[PDB]
Amino acid sequence: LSLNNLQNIIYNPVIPFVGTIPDQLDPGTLIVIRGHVPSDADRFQVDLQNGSSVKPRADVAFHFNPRFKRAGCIVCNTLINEKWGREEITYDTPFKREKSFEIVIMVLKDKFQVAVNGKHTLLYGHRIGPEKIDTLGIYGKVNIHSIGFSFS
Repeated sequence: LSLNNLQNIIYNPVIPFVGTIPDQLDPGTLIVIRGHVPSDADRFQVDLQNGSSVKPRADVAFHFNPRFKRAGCIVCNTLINEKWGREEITYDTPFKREKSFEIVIMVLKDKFQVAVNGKHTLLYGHRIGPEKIDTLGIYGKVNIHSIGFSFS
């Protein structure tokens, strides 16, 4: 699966980052996030959100949260009407402190498919319609090299 036609590319964004996604996340669209975690980082998160409201809090369709303590994990969840759901934890994680990642989030009709550095990482079934997603948030101790979208 190819990373062709990446557009609206932002390099070295300031973190915390909150940015409007330039087009609708229809099936087969990609979000590509490249970066690395510093040596003192314990976690970071990527949030695909319905808007950028703070109070009331924006719904988070997809919360993708690598954690680095010990052998590490990835926590995924959704926030609806200011309440987190039950998390889905993935223990087979490719993330390491000081190791770079290319996170590819592919939106399908029924789920997100996430790959890191060209290798499948996890699936996450939609709990909110992906058509409602228009905002990308990135928070925590993380150095983001680039953010890009594939709509074409």
